[PDB]
Amino acid sequence: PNFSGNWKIIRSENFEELLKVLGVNVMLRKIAVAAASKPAVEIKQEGDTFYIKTSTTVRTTEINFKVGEEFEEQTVDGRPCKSLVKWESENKMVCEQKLLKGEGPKTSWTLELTNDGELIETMTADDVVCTKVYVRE
Ligand SMILES: *C/C=C(C)/C=C/C=C1/N(C)c2ccccc2C1(C)C
Repeated sequence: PNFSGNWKIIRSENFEELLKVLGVNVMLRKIAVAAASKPAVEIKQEGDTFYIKTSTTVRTTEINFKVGEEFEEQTVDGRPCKSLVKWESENKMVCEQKLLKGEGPKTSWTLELTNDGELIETMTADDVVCTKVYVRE
């Protein structure tokens, strides 16, 4: 699959609830789910090597990884973690995360490219799943 593109969000389900069950305070949740925080996602894929930039009005997040090689990022609540992405199937990657410091809920994410070119993202903490869907600009 080729995940490359500039992706715009078209569906978001259970995001604030994920943050809430994770202990994020209401002032921060409000900011995090406001229109000003609507994420635009740029992906550059070169085979198994990925660059993913997520942009909001106030923040840029950039990750660089190759499938099967450990890399650093932050969990959805901003805690540094060691991440590892594997292909679950031809069109879907899954990332396992390990906190660099301390214990905490089991967090993960996935990205899947559909036949008609939609991008499905999931983010999980224990038994709570958030789903976002994007289309290319
Ligand atoms: C993951 C989702 C985030 C960070 C924010 C999304 C915010 C919104 N808002 C405020 C909104 C309003 C109408 C329709 C869609 C949305 C969206 C989910 C993008």
